[PDB]
Amino acid sequence: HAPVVAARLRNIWPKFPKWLHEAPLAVAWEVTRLFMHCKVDLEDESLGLKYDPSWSTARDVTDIWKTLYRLDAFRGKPFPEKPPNDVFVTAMTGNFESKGSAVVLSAVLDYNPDNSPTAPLYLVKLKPLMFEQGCRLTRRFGPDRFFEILIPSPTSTSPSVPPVVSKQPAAVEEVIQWLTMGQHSLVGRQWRAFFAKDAGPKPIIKERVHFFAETGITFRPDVFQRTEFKVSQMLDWLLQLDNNTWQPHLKLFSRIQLGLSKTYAIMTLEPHQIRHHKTDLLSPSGTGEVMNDGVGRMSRSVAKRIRDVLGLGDVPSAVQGRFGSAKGMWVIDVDDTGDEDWIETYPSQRKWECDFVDKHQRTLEVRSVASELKSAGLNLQLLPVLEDRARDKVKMRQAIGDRLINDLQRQFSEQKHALNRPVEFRQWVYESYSSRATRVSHGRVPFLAGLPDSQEETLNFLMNSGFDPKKQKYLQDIAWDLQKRKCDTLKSKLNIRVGRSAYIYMIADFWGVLEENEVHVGFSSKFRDEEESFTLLSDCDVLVARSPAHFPSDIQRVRAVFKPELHSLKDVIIFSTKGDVPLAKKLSGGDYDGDMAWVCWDPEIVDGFVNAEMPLEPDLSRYLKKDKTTFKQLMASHGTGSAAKEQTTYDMIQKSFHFALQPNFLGMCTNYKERLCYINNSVSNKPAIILSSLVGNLVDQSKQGIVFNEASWAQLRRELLGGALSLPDPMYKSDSWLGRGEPTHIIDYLKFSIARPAIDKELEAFHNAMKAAKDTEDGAHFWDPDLASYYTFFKEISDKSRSSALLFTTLKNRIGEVEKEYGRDPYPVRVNQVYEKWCAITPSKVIRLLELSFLADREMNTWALLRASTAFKLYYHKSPKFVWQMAGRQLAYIKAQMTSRPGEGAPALMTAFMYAGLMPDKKFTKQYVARLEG
Amino acid sequence: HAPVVAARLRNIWPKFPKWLHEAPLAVAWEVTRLFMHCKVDLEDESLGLKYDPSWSTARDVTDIWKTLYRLDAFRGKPFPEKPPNDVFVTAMTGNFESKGSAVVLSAVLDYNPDNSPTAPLYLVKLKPLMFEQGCRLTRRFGPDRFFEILIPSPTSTSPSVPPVVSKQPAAVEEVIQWLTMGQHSLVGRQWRAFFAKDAGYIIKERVHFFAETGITFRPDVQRTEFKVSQMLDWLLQLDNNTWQPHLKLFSRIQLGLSKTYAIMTLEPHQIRHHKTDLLSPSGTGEVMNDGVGRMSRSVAKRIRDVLGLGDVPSAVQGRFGSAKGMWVIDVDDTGDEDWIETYPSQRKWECDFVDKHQRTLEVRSVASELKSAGLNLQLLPVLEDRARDKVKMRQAIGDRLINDLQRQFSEQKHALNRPVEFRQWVYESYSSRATRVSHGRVPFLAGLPDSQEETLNFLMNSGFDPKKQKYLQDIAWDLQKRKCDTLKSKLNIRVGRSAYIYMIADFWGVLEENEVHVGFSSKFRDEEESFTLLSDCDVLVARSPAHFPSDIQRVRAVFKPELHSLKDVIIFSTKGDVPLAKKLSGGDYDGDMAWVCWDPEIVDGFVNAEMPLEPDLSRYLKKDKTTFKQLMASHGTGSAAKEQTTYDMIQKSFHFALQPNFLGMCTNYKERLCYINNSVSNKPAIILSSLVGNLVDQSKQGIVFNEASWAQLRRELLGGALSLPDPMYKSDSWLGRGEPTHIIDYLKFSIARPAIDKELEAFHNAMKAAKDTEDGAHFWDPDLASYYTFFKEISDKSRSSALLFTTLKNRIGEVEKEYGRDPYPVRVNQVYEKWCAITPSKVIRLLELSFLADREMNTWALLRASTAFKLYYHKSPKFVWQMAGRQLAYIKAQMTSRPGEGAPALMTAFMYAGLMPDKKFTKQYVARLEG
Ligand SMILES: [Mg+2]
Ligand SMILES: [Mg+2]
Repeated sequence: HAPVVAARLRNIWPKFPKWLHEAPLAVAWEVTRLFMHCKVDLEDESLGLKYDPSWSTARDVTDIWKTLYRLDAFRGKPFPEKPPNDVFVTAMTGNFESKGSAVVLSAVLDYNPDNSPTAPLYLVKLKPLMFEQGCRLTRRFGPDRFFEILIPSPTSTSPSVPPVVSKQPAAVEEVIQWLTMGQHSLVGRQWRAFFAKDAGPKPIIKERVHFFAETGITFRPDVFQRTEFKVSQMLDWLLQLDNNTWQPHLKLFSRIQLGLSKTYAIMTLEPHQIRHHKTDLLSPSGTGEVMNDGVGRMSRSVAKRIRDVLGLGDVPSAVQGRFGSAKGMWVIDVDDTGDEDWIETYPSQRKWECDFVDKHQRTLEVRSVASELKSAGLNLQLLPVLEDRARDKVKMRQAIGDRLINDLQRQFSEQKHALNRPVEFRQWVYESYSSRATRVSHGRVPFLAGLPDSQEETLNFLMNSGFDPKKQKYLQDIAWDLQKRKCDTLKSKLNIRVGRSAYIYMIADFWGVLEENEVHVGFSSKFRDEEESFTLLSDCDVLVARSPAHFPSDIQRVRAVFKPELHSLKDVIIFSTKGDVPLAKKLSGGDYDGDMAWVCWDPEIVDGFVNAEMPLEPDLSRYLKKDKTTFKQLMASHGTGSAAKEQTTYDMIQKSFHFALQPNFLGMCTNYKERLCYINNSVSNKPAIILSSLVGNLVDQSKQGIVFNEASWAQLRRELLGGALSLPDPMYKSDSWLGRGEPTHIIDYLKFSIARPAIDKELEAFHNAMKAAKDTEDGAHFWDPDLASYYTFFKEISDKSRSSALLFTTLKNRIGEVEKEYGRDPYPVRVNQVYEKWCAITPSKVIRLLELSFLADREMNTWALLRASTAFKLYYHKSPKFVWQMAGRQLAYIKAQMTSRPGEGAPALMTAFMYAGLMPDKKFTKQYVARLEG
Repeated sequence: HAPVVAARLRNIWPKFPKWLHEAPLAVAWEVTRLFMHCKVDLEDESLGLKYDPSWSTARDVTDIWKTLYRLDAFRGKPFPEKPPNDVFVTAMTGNFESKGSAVVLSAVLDYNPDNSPTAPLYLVKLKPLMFEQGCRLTRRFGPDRFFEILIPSPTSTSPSVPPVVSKQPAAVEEVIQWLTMGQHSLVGRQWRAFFAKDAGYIIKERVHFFAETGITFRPDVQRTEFKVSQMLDWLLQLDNNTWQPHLKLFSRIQLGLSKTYAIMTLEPHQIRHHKTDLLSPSGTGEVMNDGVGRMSRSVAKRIRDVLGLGDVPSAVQGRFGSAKGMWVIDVDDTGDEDWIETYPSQRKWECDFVDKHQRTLEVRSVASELKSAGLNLQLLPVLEDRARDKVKMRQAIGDRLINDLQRQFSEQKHALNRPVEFRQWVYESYSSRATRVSHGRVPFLAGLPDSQEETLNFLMNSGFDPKKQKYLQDIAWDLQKRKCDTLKSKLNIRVGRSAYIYMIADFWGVLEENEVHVGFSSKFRDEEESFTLLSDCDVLVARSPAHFPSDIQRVRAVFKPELHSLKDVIIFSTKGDVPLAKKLSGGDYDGDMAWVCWDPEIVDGFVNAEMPLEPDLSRYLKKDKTTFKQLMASHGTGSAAKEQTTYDMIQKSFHFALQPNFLGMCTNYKERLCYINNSVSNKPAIILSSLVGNLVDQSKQGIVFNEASWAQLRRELLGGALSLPDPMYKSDSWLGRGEPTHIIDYLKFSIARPAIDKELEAFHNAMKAAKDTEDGAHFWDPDLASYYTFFKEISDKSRSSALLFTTLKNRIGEVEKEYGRDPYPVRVNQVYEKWCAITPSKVIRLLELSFLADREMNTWALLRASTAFKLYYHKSPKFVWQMAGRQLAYIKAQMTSRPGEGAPALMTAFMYAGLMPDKKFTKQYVARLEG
């Protein structure tokens, strides 16, 4: 209770008018969206609202917007963005649920740029209805009963946050109280907060908050759509609270995320089909150490059901999932020769005490599956530890630079060779980037004005109509904008490719075949590395790591040993359950609940590496303070019985929100450590070991109830290190070397001595080159006489003209006006505005032939061809980007028309849909070129 | 000798003029491939000879005949097949070799339809110059010194053979004598015969000649005179191999002719000749690695390098000096030195390995990624013979087949319901990639692709729907009907978990006797399941064909981590009494592939039989073991004696190679008798299996087996005499008394046929769908009359465009009538040409767009297409689609376009040809469509 805030925090939500009370939920949502967007008051008695019965039977939101919009006070604009039909229909008529998909209600709040109280404080924008995979909780209670927002973090220091908040210490407590203390009215439902978490110049970080529709004007009581139901009951259903009062309440709150986890429901197992183990697999040496933390077995038939319901090409050996209170990985049991369904759970997987009685507690839900692997490369954060652990550091660093030079050289040579033939460049462009998901989503290649959205898609669209990247400069320009952007990425990220490396799910050996420093890695298919291929790993040393590696010991060198017993387990890496300490825990305190290891079998990288033992970590208890307060201790303030328990549940939500919304120091302490280790050039001295241990403890902050605030951070740097004082940014944060003399630090050296010269050298190759193209014949020009085809045709006519003539003059004039418009807000919207003026350039008997009005799509007429070519003749000069962006599409048609030859096959006019479904045939390319080359 | 036949063959070959002794060998070819076709001769007179040149410096062909025909001349329908430029260039300027390819001189002889005696007997046609992979012999002596012909076999037997030869018994000796006794003049060279064998593909035999001299050669002891006897002595180092049976020695000549890639020449210190093979550990003395040896890892990387393979191959089939067989990477090789070994069982003659060409590794083939083999019908009788429960075996195979049949019929019918899906199915139903590669586009006949399948996709890609447009519906139907025929004629048992795999022997002592190791180079996919290797299961292995009950064996797949690096080969134990390979129809490790099957249903019921007690067939099978040394005894000693002995061996061995092949005949008899007996394990079956097994090695075993022997065998051990009928399953229908009882009969006629016929009833019930079910699919499409209606509207206030439109309709009508009225593609073209001939101030300039080099991209072509459609969709649907399909598709794609719903794409013919349907798009897109 500040109050300052309030009154601000009014009144934050859009009102729900009486004329709109006959819903339905989806209409209410999407109509409210048109009103907020157009800036139209929903409690306006000047507009004569109303309620279109027709909206009730609507299957396209555009129908409940063209209403409307109409009215005159809606124009505007167009948009909102608009929910897809299939989504809208599901929300309207399919229960907010389409197979596995939930319809999602979401909003983003940004600080009100306004001011004074009684202005809101937050502006709310409602997202369009959308599909996202469901979760336990939306399958149990209905997707329509869940609402999520992104909201500016109230403890965000700083400086672009309103004064009103935080120069008024605690009302951080007022914001949370607003969030949690009562219900929020939105679109005729009563929403109550039950979860908060971090989100999925310098902006204010937002936190994601989840609300449950406890009631609304359509619900009904109760005990004993759609029935009233409290958040305390919902969470009791999820967590079986009666049996979990012993738990620290912050930790218990953190388990709510397991009901929100986006997962595929696979199958419900019978009780007799479930094996709950009372004990984990423990260290053989008596350390009491858990050797299979987060991992269990499943039967083979269970894994086949997962292939089945998910539609996988193959039975997966392991999956990341949930099952009642159990969370982690399940791996097929290699000893299963039966065909009966079963699964097991271990104490380390079970996050609360669950009776596993209702079918939703006994349903296997899949988050992700072990899939075919792809090369990982080397991230620059691994480098300092790799260098630290090198038997010889000068050679390590010479080698890593050579590798980066070579890989770069290698990717340039392949690009420039492929460029020499359209079939080959198309194949290279296709392989460089996946567009299939975009294509599946739109039922076509999406266009911005006259060309595809995507640069890659633009290249192939144009080459498929006969343009040549070595002949047309525009194709050339894009081809190298692309190679530039990729150089930028390499110097920023230093993602040096290492062909023999992959991220692989870690699994523990239940079967007792791997000795302590042995790992088993078999692949589901051929893993290719330039000249060499692998279906498995055997008799070689490998490096394993989890990202991020901080301690010198966070990367380990071990022996890859293929065990025939584990032959069936593919695309996972199995660690021994022998020894004192599981290998997983040595890899940055990891485990087997979904962790993936960086696995590297590259000889040059593996062979110079020397293992370090675990660090003696410091006691940080003075700075890191765990709140261990249990649900039982919170309930003692209210007493005993159902009302006591209900209020305790809400206490837990409120205290845990107050915890979740505190600043994240993980990021801050990680950056300090980056900076400190950089200046010291050491990842193994005492300060380095202290900070690595620090950030290691902050990773589990949320479920450990670790309190760590600003005063404690300062105290810890004061007492154990620095340099309150900002440490300078590493030099490698800048684009050019701003250091003194030669780079000494390995990242500076790799970015500045190696990558930057090599890039600029590789770019001096084809600017050279440009330049070498006047008329060697080759080279690459903007001009193409083929595309002035219709121009010259109608100028001849035009001559000759009378008055075609006049038509042709207006045309050139209008194009000129629109190029001027192109010369002068987000980018795609502005381009569209110009595209629309472009399309508005419109024309007995000559106009009828140019117009072909029997075609519903204007942009397929002969006029569009003429307009495109005239614009080309006039502007290929001059404004090359203007012409291609507006008319790319018809330039392509003209090109395919013009290059066609009698008796040399037929050009194909493909529908947008049918075109999106084809891919380059790599065998064709390869075989066709092979015959071209004798 | 033999009175006639001579001189009824002493010209045969041109006929090599004054006068063209000059100008490169290629030029000559090639020119003497013109008196050949078409005519002229020797021999003149008229009209002008010798020189051009270029000719004597050309780079085409092509040309040359462009000198030609002065002449005038012929004028003989200017068409010889014609050698490719790069080939001709190589033969002209590149030594007949580039770099791995040899230029090949070949001809085909057919019997002279003429007669009597002074006429040739053979007509010879010279093939155009061509590239083929070289061999040891062309690399050593030059591809230009070798000439090969196909020649009718003088011992066939019969009917369509000239009189002329047999019934003049033993002029078969006269033909061979002609072939071998002396030199043959051809294009200015003197060719001598040194090898004969059966053809690569009245049966003809392939004969090989070597240019011993010619009017460009030079004395000794381009280039130099050299005898066939010297060339063979270089190859086989005859001095040290006189101990060999001369037929077997002759057989080894094939090793010099084997088409191989030269990889690298190893130094002497890098070669390891073992004096002994790996022998049975039981003391049987059996060779356990027959035909196989190890190579170092660096050698195998050199093979990947020079062959441009994507990976190091674990094993290769090759030659190396006298050694023939497989070489496998030594898994124990941790060095990087080049080495190879040879074994007695690999070495086919005593070789010093001195010459670089005796020490060059030559690759015939390499172990490559595997694909599914399925089950060959020939294996079924033995699978059934060895079934623990034959009733259950037969039932599973039929169930397997019924299910496959119903699956593939239901999949076509389902795919039909969505154009993305039907396009995918159509694409997967037949491969068009090679046609597309060859043409640089999809070939069209008139207005539509050549191919029905390509037509379906072309039309669907512009927006037509096979459930809506009857034209597409009729084609799809036609394809299934057509597929049904093929199924009835081609019984197919489908088995995903099987492959043919190169057999290799375990040099490393890790596999127990009934264990095999199989690792794959990549994922071997079978519908629901994938394998990168085989472990902990039983597998069946066999070599095709399997004859004896024991020719298929069930063994244990055990993955040995020591052998993990060996991929796409199967490794057999070198323990036990007898090598597994030998049990697989007398096989070995020199290139044999095993049928490997790990399908549980097929493996499970199988019970191993032991090796059969084979009968003594000495009386019928007669081995001539006469050695080269015994042949040489009739001439004496020294170089002259040796030379004539070599020619002796060619003559004698030609006489042996040209005798009828009974392997085929005895194999057919066995199939027919075992079918009648419904037994592959009774006494006549064992006798016939043992017979054909002995006939496989006939050539290098010098086994003589003629008609008298075959008839005596049949008489004594069998058998009619008497022609066995064909098995019922060689006829298309069952005819056939009652129910099929033979397993193949049962599967074909009792299982497959009733399923196929139940499916020809499904389609025919849907033919009568039909009337006006509103679906129905129709020929009518108002989209396709687009331009028609547009121009009738303009022609209404005509005045003028009316007249233009009236001529158009008229001329289309004339061409429709022409379509109503040789071969097929030629006639269609004629009509297409008249159709394209239908051609048109400002309106005609807009319709014509003459700046377009391709007429058929005109707005007029669109107008012509739709007015033809409007006027004829009803009456002559095939006419309009055949002529105008192309533009009907353009119209459809234009019409069907909607603003803000994406852009149609005008693809070039070439760029369209290089795209395939994306299976993942199909699959993901429909998944989204279905909620
Ligand atoms: Mg974990
Ligand atoms: Mg063999």
